[PDB]
Amino acid sequence: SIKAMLELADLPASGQLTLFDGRTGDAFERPVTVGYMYMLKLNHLVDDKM
DNA sequence: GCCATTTTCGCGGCTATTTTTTTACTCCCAAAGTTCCGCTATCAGTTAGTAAAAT
Repeated sequence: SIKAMLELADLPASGQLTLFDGRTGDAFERPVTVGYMYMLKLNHLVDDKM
């Protein structure tokens, strides 16, 4: 189902794209797993801990 | 009087960061020591005035 969803959106079925180094413009030698993750900001902030 | 069994005694990791708790209830009086306001009186400091000196 995930691969079918990727194919519908015109994206690689492996979920890996070709990325380039922004510092040099050179392509990384291998495809990189790029996607979207739900990330959280936990209540452990360096402001309250320093 | 030694061999085993029951009874105490003391122990169980280190750094951080958030936050109080809460039942239970005699009264009166006389005698004594202490405090709080007001006044006095003295001393020391401050300030105003005037003469002494210097420009």
